[PDB]
Amino acid sequence: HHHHHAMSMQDTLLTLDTPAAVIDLDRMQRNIARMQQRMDAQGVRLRPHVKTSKSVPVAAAQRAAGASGITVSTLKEAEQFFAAGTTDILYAVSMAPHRLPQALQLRRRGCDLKLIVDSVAAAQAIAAFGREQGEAFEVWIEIDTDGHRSGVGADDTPLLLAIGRTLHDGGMRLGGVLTHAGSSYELDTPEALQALAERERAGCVQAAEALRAAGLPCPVVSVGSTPTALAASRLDGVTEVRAGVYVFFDLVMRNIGVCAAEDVALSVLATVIGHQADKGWAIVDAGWMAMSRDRGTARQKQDFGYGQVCDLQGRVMPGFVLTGANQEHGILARADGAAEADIATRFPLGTRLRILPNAACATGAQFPAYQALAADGSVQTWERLHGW
Amino acid sequence: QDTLLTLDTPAAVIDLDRMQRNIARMQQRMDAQGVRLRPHVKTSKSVPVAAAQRAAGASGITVSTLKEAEQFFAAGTTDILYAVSMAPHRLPQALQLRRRGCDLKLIVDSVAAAQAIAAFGREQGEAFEVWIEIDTDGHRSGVGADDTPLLLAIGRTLHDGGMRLGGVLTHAGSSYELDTPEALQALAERERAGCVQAAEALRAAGLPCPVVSVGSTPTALAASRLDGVTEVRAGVYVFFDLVMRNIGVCAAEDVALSVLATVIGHQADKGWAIVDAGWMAMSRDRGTARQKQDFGYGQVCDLQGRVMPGFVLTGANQEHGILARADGAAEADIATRFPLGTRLRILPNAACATGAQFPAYQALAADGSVQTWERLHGW
Ligand SMILES: Cc1ncc(COP(=O)(O)O)c(CN[C@H](C(=O)O)[C@@H](O)C(=O)O)c1O
Ligand SMILES: Cc1ncc(COP(=O)(O)O)c(CN[C@H](C(=O)O)[C@@H](O)C(=O)O)c1O
Ligand SMILES: [Mg+2]
Ligand SMILES: [Mg+2]
Repeated sequence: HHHHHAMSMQDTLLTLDTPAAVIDLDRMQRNIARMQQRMDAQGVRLRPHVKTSKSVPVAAAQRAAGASGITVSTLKEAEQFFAAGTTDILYAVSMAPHRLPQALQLRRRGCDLKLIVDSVAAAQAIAAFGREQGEAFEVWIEIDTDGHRSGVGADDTPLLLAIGRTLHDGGMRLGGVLTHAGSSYELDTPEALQALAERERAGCVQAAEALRAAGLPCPVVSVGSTPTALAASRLDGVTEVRAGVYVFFDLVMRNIGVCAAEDVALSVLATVIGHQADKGWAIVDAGWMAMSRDRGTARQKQDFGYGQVCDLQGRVMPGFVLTGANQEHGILARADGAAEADIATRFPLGTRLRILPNAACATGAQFPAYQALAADGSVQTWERLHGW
Repeated sequence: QDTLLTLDTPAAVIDLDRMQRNIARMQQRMDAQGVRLRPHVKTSKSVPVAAAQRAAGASGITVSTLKEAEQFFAAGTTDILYAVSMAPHRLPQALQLRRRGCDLKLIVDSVAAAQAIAAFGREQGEAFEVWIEIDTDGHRSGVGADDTPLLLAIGRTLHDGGMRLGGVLTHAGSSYELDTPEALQALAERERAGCVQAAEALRAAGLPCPVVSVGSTPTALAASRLDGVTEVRAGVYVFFDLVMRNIGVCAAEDVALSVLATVIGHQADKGWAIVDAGWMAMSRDRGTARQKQDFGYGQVCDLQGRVMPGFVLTGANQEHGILARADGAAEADIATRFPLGTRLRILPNAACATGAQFPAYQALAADGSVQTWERLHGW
């Protein structure tokens, strides 16, 4: 009854509508194990950044493999994962004072939500609101270890101490420091990545040691980007590493050199809807609205256009990429710029293909849900969050 | 009331007075040319935005996915053109829409797609309406404007197959690479001429071709005449954006969509203010990078919507935007100018891409109040 109805209802890659975001669950599990084993080898916790998937069943797999808590990039993510049972949540974006009532309400409901700041003004806002509301917020100080984005300079002891004392004197819980070495995205050699992972570790530990030297607590030291989590040779002084895009990987990571195209677990299922035979084009229904506008591979060692073409079995078809994209139309052609002869027999109308993305975080956000592909060929819909 | 001070950020704000001026401008131009306007709702995917275009005199809509056809049909719109080469596997979905009472039109540019439609139509008892897409500028899909044998083959497949051959359409998307009035005008003419040529060639062989449909926002606004055309399709004009501004068909002040963002910190050394509108809010669209003025991830405006030339988002990560001087200098005391919590509005490179990042717009009225207007995501 339940059985017979569910079979006659269950989808495969041939029955799905296109475009669709497909997770190869076997590749996803191998990626989750690889990262968790590496952090276990290092004796550090893994606090996965769920911004890559924003999907409960994906985070559940990461927790099942040994992850401790999660990092989120929005309070919407904190709300969704808290409602799904995660209590240990780091909101790793410089806290806006106007979001303080939502952060308070989450903590009041039982979410052990941590906030981050990098300025004396944001620390004063949190501490003043905490005092007025009788709430000892936990706050960590964000450190700039590579010049990329937010944070207090690791060697700026006077600002570190001013922010740490503002929090501690004001009765908040100064819980740690964190950094994200996002400049790792510019590198493409194991040497350079190892040296940057060492700078990220050294600088975040240096900031923790300056706070402690002044008598302030700083029990957590949190570092990480996917490339540096995979390349660090040593993590002395670090308590946890944050990494997110690893769960799926993507062609940017492939080009950085921390994975192979065959480790990429996310692909976009697409149908061939036409051709321009004289130009060697196949037109597919995955345009930039499916792939996203991310072109992070354009300035790396191999430009994959709007994505690398794979056959329906997920095997790369070398030399064919989406060379261009409009909103709902992707232009499939030879990467080397030749006109494929007979493109229409190589890619007949109605043929389905799988496109590996430049950037899994940007492609995944284009979809309300993923289709999680099991080894038997069946798919299940895994919702993910959109918006704020 | 909800207002720009009480909204969480980032938020996609439509300035309704600007939107309405854009709606009126395009409709008035299409009336002056004697053609119907069939707005492309892929820019907003929002019922009340399309409702405002229809109230101004629009005739039917164009959609980029059947999910939009479902949404707008469920909202009472029946005259729907799905202007993406039809995939045969979507024929059961198109059929169910037509049987439910949606006057859904499909397009094709190949004999094989026409044969798949006609064979399915006959089997199911449905005379699908299908238009043939014409390639008038080499940009994307379509039958070559002087490829008569292909055009006819398709036309005969449809008409002789018992389908309704309803028209020809073209989209001169190469207009996006232009940035002068003379060039846009010449491309609009080449777009018109080639679409008409194709209609005349169908008619000369005894085949029906009652609709001749052309358009992109730039060519709709540049075309000097539209003889032989029955309708124009345009979509991004409803809000405009910086790519359109650089093409030359609008001013930055006409852009009706902005992203409301909060300053969450600084890098005072480098003269940066960090905002909570990163590329997840703006999208990764960098269409202005290849134009004559690059606006990074968007042009900064103050909370009142006044443009602040010279400040743009020079960089963006997923949830962090880097606001800094376009001239590359380090603004001195950027923190004193934009203290923590300051709200700003960012104009997008591409309104279609930026709007897709949000589950809804915040529609801003003259009294400063906002109403949330949901829009569609996905397929
Ligand atoms: C604060 C913080 N922690 C960890 C991570 C995860 O790094 P990846 O696994 O390398 O993604 C990030 C991720 N942030 C950036 C982004 O903001 O876009 C990164 O994903 C990128 O694409 O540059 C983070 O912010
Ligand atoms: C088939 C078709 N008709 C009309 C329009 C509307 O043109 P704009 O108003 O200029 O957007 C489009 C729009 N298509 C492209 C796109 O597919 O990305 C255009 O919006 C662009 O940014 O190039 C269309 O496809
Ligand atoms: Mg990323
Ligand atoms: Mg567009």
